Amino acid sequence: ILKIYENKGVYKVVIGEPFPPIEFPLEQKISSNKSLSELGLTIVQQGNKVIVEKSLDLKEHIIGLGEKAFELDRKRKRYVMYNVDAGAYKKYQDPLYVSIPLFISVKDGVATGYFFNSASKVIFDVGLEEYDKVIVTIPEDSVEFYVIEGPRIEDVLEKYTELTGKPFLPPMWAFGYMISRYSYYPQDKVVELVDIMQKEGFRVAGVFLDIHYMDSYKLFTWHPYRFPEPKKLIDELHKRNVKLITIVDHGIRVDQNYSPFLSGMGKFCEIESGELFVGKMWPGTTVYPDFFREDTREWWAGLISEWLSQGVDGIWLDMNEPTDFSRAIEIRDVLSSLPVQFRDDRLVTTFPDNVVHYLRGKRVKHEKVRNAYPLYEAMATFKGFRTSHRNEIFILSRAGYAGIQRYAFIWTGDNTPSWDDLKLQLQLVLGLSISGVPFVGCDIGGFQGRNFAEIDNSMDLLVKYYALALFFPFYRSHKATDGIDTEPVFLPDYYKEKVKEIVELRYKFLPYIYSLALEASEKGHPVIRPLFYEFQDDDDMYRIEDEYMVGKYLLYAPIVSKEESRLVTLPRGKWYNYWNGEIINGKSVVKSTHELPIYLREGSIIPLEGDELIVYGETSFKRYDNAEITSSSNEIKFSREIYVSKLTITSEKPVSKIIVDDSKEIQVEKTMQNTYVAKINQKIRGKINLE
Amino acid sequence: ILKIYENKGVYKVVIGEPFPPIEFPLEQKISSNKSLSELGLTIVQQGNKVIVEKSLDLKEHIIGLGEKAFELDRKRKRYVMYNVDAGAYKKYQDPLYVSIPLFISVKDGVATGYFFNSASKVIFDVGLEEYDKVIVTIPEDSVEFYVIEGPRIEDVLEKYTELTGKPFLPPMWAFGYMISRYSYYPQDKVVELVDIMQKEGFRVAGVFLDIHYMDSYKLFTWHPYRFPEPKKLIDELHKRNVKLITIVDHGIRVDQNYSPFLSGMGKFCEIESGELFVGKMWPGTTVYPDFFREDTREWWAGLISEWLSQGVDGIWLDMNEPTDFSRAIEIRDVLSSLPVQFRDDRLVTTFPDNVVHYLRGKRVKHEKVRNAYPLYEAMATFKGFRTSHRNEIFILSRAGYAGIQRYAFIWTGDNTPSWDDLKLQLQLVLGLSISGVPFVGCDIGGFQGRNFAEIDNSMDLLVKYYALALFFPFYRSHKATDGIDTEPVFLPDYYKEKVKEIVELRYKFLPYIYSLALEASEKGHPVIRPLFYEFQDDDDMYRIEDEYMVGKYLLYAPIVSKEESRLVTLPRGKWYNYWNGEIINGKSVVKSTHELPIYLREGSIIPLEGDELIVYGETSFKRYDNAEITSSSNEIKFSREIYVSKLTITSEKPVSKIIVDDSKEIQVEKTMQNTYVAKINQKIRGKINLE
Amino acid sequence: ILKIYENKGVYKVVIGEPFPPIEFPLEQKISSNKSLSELGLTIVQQGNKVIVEKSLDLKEHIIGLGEKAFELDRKRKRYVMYNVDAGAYKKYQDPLYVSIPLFISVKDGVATGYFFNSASKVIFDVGLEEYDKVIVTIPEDSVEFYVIEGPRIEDVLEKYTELTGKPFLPPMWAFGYMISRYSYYPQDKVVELVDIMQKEGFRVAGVFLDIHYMDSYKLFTWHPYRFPEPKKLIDELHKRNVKLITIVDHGIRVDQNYSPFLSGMGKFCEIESGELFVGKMWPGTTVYPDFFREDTREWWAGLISEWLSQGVDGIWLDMNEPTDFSRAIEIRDVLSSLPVQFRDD
Repeated sequence: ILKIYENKGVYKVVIGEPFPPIEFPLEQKISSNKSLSELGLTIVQQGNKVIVEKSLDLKEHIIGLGEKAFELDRKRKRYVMYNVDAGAYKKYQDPLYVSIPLFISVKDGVATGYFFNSASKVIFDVGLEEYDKVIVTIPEDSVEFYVIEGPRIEDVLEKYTELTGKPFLPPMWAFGYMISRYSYYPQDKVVELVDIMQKEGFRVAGVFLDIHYMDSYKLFTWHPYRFPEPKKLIDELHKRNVKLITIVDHGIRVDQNYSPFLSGMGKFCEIESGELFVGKMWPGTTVYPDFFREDTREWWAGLISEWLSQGVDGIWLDMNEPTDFSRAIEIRDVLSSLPVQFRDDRLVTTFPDNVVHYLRGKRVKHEKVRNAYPLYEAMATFKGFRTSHRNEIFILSRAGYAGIQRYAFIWTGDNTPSWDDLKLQLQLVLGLSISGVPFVGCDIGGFQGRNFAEIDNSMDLLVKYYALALFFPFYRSHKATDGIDTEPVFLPDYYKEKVKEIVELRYKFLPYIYSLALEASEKGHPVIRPLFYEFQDDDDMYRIEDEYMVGKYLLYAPIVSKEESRLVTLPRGKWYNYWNGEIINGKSVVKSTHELPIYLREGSIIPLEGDELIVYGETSFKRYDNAEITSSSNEIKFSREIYVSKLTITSEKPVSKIIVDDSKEIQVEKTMQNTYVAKINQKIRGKINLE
Repeated sequence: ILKIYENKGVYKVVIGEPFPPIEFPLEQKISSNKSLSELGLTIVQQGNKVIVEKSLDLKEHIIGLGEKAFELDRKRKRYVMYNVDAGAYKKYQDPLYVSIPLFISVKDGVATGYFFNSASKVIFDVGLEEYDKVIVTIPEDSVEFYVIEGPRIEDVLEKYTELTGKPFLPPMWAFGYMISRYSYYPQDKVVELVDIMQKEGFRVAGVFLDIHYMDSYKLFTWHPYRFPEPKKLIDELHKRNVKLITIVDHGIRVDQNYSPFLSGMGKFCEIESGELFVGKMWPGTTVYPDFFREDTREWWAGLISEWLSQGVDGIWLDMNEPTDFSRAIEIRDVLSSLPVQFRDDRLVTTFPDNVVHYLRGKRVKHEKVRNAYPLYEAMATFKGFRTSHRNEIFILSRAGYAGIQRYAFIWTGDNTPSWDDLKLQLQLVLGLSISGVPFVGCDIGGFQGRNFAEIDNSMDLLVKYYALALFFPFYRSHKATDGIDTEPVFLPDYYKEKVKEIVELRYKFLPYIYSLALEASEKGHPVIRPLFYEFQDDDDMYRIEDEYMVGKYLLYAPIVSKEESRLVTLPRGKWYNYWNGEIINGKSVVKSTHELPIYLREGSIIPLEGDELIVYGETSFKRYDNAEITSSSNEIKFSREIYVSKLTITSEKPVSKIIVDDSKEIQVEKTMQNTYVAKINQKIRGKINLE
Repeated sequence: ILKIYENKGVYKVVIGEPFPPIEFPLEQKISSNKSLSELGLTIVQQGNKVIVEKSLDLKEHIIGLGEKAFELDRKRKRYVMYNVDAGAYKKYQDPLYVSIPLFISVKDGVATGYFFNSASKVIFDVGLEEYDKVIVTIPEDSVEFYVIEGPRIEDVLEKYTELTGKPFLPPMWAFGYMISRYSYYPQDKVVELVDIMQKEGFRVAGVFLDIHYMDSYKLFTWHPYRFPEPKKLIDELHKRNVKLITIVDHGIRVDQNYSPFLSGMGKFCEIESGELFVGKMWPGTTVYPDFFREDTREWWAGLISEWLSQGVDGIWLDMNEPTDFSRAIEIRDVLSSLPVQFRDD
């Protein structure tokens, strides 16, 4: 059986009788006229497997697949989609924590998307098995996938987001500077550190509490000695306008007197033979919630809601691949004596094969729906915020699947501090971003501490991390237990000042970043983007990976080496050097002039902290507070009255004066080449004219 | 800290501040005038260990230690007391399922007992480390042991039994012929087999239902297909006057919808770190009841009581060493693939070292109290019978500790059919018997089926098993799943008739056996006894192991070889050949005359089936129904009026007539040498005279 | 039984009845009016172990611990003090060759020292187990440690040095440019190299001779073919004003005709059961001097003295962790043929 449904440039191809890990609504199920051959696809059904083939041309680009430790153009590699605890991952390691079975093809400048809605171990052989083919193997007898027409990459993502879910809109503080560690404690130390940070000028949005805050790693408990007074801790942080985010794993301790274990009974994962799936995790012997069940989701939402009611501001979901250590520990117990070195097979940390779940009333094998586990956990956790009537929602997840963007931010896990990691992190967050997950980031400074030689803890590298993630949506510093203290307040003045200036610059651009976040939640456009996203028709762009676009207007080329300057590749069009005012013509390579290489595209409007505003060329932009700004000839229109402090206009033609609402004239000042400034400091009814 | 108490030939030596696995009430608490020196003991306290030394003379005998696969005189061996699933045990394998830390020394004809009340891994080095010493090592810093004065071995056992508990008095049917298998099913087959057995003349007292009757090995459940109508089965069997005994393991399946798991929550064993101890047993992933706790014992008694209420007549406790297979399975998973062979270390089936229990409110390590686990399980099960107001109690246990005789019968586990096993089983049951556990037996025909070459399933060997256990308290035929069918009804007429006659002979002696059972429950005297028990002053007796005494009057020398006759060693005194009537002088060796070599001691009274009575010499005997019979010069007195059918008097001097109550007279018919019979068939108010 | 003594800013804390690896004489003792709580310490005695705790503030610095492949400020790491042959060590590898159980705390600009006089496998958990604590675990039931007041770091070191011993004053040439290799030989090549070095303007203070100079790695012997005339070599070096330093390991070859083995008999290390501890080192099967004994030390001093009398200027003690390879070799013999990779423990 083969059915093809069409609507809005999205074709739903159904092979056999699929049982999706999650059902995505289609607001118009119209049988399509186009056939597989007109779609350029070949399909084969074999021993409980479905193979989908597509040709691959020499100049064709393949992007997506989410979190991959590889170049953005995915050709010449066989990818595996299977959520796994990657440990201290290195480049070219696969698979990782997140699985987004979506890839976009750009041929002759036209983009087309392919989304396979299966959470099983899907294989994407991109021109490896057959140099001229993309072969997708789904380890199931049935499957549903979608062909998403473009022609722009942005067009594919809008439709994809429409299909799987728009990103939730988080609070502005979720994009602030977060400090974290594994872990901060006891409670008095948490407050002491926050005080020193603030006293030295660092604006801290929130602090993350890792597993040391729990009582014997038991979820929803406070360590009796380190955190005897949770209320005191909470009020002190809130008193300092600092949010508190607490980590929450997925393992429930098999403890006779542990409430969650007793109340969750009946809603835990089982194994083929009917018993509970008992494994090993932080709290020791543990069982896991079967988040695929509606009731398990309701139970979890309740615990979360109750947990949030103490004043906790956010939830950090970890180890939710889902991960289990019983197999690893079993091996370590039997061969512990032997003086031999074990191989590091990460797949050993996934759930065993005999584990089963109940999806929509049906009993299914874990291997068929594994990757959607974190999605359902996030869903239940999001539901927990609703149950608490909490409008400001903040959820961080390590693992994910298509649709995860509806409920959480995703960070790249346990990275290793090193110069090469700077480039790796950029590929990771951009891969995730181009795959439908907009709110992403990495651990600034790297997670790994000092448990192995290949770790670089130099301070100038640390500064480069802060600078690298300058525009990442999620900006958090996190470090392992045995790692050196990486909080800015512990750095020599020389380095401390640099971090301080970088963080201040981030807050200065927060308004723009947040506006892009609103755009993401409304249209599904990613916040940070690889250059080929805005210039998909230029093949060169698919090889540029140490540069990224922030929204549609800002190009950032972070310095990812020890050099003092770097070569910057500029796409077609004109670009304005943010720091010295120079305007360069696109499709060229130039040398960076500042430590933070920022360029504005001709046709930009950028809202800055303190009601500042930068305008260059003609375009239209919607600020996060709903205020729309439009620039044309020599006029800047406002959808509604708004305050404007400092206005910066970049222009090749001189600007002698501006006129507010036809009457008042404000003094213009040339601050540098092509740069004109006007100190307005007043509300504007609806427009400004340039002369 | 050394303290010695005393009360009527029982010295209680306390080293340090002991925390016994179970507390044994000592009548008084009188202090002793004796010192260790006077008691012939040396004591040392070291690294959490207590070493107790005693000298050992060349002619000194050491007996006891319970279930040991060794000669009855224990010298020249280092014994370990640690309950363990022995698997397919062979001779000289140690340790086994039961641990009774009691040994009796017989020096210069005088017996003295030594009981160390510790359920930890106690070591009894009997003249091995030091040829002239008995060294006992208790792996604890404190300990309480008792020195029990004799001078007769029977004296020691009475005091010992007084201390640890008198054996319960079971119903007479508990000593009948029991058929069992692993397993009988479905329910219709159980009834069909019982019918054939009865139709062919075999009087079956009860049938045992092994684990196949359960639903997925879940305790207290019936297999929906094999036993869909258990109530019907129980009536079908009860209608035929056949008892039903069901096996009950100690593992509770970790199942979300399994009632016992949910109701037992809070009462299961834990590990050092606080989580539940999750292991592996028949039902798969399992937890175990912490029987050391008072509340757990109540909970268990409730389930048992409820289980007994359907009409189940007896409980068979198995795998209660306690045994666990998680370690073994862990090894098999990690090294399964290797073409390498594994060593059979039985200790791998015991509970792990991190398991803890709550004894009398105190948290203790499993290794300190392990051996008492089965004792507390039996205790709770016995309590379950009381809760059901069930007066006829029947409990079979595989493992045990001192005091187990208060609650259950013990059978020797998984023996292997073979000619050598005949001698082994005799040492096992006699060792248990001389150690305070009177109601014992072995699997007639051997448990092991055909899973390995060294198994002998010949029919004449099977017949020898039936004959060997002729007088054992517990008489049950049990066989493994893949073993040939061993029920008598499946044997060729030649062999079937032999088994039939042996079973009929057992029922003929049941009255005597049961009277000895009453004596056991009242005075703690064992039913079957090694020869040295009645003749402890003759060194020769400690080397005789293929002969045993049934009570004080009957000597049985079973044929444990293929021969047609054997050499029989007779102790001091005169002995009457039960089959040919010949009388022989003790302290001699004679050849057997019948297939079942039975001899009556001068001074015997033996009640037989159908009110028959055998009298030889002068003695006093208490029948199970309380009627006391006494024989003197030429008179047989009765404590109360009782019916008497056939009376047999063995005498070297002729007996022409007997006189009932100084009135009526009955003629005597000499049936064979020294044998005179009188068909009385009438009640006797109080006496019979011989002339 | 925990007591505290005092003397010129040095608090000696005694837990139980310690048997120090070496005794450091503390002159005018006298019991202290100070308490542990005042001293800011917590002490626990358990299963043959002593745990000493101190709080650790956010701005507090911890330095010391000797030879550690880590940042100078030691916070956030659990250190092990156990001399070990580190092999081709990399950064963040622990432990290494040297064990100095001393750490200095600098809080509010004030320094205080803590010296635990135990040569056992001492653990220094510096804000790792507990973020706000420094936990020191000594695998012994008794122990003596010292709290050394500053307030300057230099003050702490002066007192510490006063306690454990002042550094000896070596000759000025010991700080000159030394050339070495594993190894330089035969003897003519040693002189040739020194000549070229001097001719090209390099002022060489001394040359080190590694194990290739010995006869089959036997201590206090000269290789019969590589070094047939050691006297001539020493004279040539001295004529050129170059010192000669020779390496000396700690392994004595179990050789029936090897003098040091025969003369050292009675002074070697043993094992619990009473036999000699026979191991493996450069010369093959070897025994080791029990330097903890006075007679062994005297015997060794004699061999050294005799060795120095030929004109050797310095001694280079190597592999003295002490190191032994019998366990490693045992593993390599049993799993030699197995096509697997051994972990480097």
